[PDB]
Amino acid sequence: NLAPLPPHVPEHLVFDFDMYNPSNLSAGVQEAWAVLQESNVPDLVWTRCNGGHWIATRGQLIREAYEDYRHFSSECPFIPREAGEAYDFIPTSMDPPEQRQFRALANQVVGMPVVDKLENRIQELACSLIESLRPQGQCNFTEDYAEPFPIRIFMLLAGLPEEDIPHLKYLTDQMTRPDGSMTFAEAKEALYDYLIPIIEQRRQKPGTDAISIVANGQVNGRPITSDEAKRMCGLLLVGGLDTVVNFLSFSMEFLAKSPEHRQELIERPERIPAACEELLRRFSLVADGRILTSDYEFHGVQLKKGDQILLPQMLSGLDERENACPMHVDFSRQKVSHTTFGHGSHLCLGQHLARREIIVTLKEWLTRIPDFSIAPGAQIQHKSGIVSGVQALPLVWDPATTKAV
Ligand code: HEM
Ligand SMILES: CC1(C)[C@@H]2CC[C@@]1(C)C(=O)C2
Repeated sequence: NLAPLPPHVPEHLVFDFDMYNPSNLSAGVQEAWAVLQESNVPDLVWTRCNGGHWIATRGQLIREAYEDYRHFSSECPFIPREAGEAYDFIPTSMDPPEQRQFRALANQVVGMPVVDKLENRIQELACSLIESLRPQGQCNFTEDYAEPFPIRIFMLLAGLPEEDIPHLKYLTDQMTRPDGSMTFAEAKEALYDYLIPIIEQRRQKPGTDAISIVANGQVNGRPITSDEAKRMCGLLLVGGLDTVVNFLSFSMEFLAKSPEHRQELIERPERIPAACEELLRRFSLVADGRILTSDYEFHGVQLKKGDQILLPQMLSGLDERENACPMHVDFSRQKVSHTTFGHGSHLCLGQHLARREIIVTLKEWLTRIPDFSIAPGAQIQHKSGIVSGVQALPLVWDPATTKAV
């Protein structure tokens, strides 16, 4: 289903890429998206899929667009347009200077100091989850660790019941990797139906949880409104439940296939941080965009007001002009360049939390289960969207080779 080409779009700039169902998905999602960086593809193209929109395919252009909020606004960040229009999360759907005030508040609940205080809890949970799996000799990583570990940590930070995870997770996934079950607007309504009552209670009887902190926060000297708190908490929910969860699976899938990389981290622990950055570059998984506020000529191409442009954060680090042999994983890269956590005024605030969860997982897993692989006959399948992921990851290992700690 390709939409008719708009009058201002030159035919030689057309490349019908479907971000929700790319062609080479079987080869891996990152590989599927990297086709946009082949020599036969211009730096800026137009796809007729998903209603029609532009796509910047180079790190230089992606960074430029993200820095220039004057021309590329966050008002409508999701594709298709219907999704971008229904999108109203704070502070991502706002442009500076308005954005700044809310960003400062959000930083209060997921910023560095919060991570520092939750460190011991993150470590305890990781160790507890791994030790319980260790003797089994097998697991479905996605549902046995990748989901429980980060989500439980977030539910703890937000003060929400673990029983609500299945419900919340489903709604979250519909927003980033649309199933077709429901429209973005409906998924958002449902999520808000859940939050409204909670925020109400937290306003009257505040707690120390992130939601209580957001609901009673102050912005621009005055107090935050119920609506503003609802829209910010909606964002925190999606970020906590559908980001680290998917990234861990990509990384573990790779480590399961590369004994040499596992050994490297086991023998030279001082390399884990560097390795984390490289994995964040190679397995980048986010791709959202902006909307043109007015007619604008960008790198020789004429963009029209209202035109939507996808600026794949995942492509910057895969761009060969930024990283030599981009598909190769090299923990000793002199320079790891990427925009996995974003670029510009909307740089990810939860990246400190994410890095902590990734590093702890790598260290604690390889300590107890240094040897593992993908189950024979299992076919790992990736899924594409605003946030890409792994359908399932069956792992196997010999318990006799594990180490209780
Ligand atoms: C590996 C995991 C993660 C990745 C790759 C990631 C990626 C991103 C990206 C690319 C953006 C910018 C979006 C844009 O410019 O339109 C962003 C923003 C944001 N992320 Fe993360 N994120 C991750 C984890 C988290 C976590 C754990 C949270 C916490 C709930 C979170 C909260 C946020 C917030 C608050 C923003 C909005 C900042 C603003 O608009 O000023 N993220 N993230
Ligand atoms: C693109 C993102 C990864 C970022 C945090 C959650 C997310 C889905 C948004 O809507 C903003």
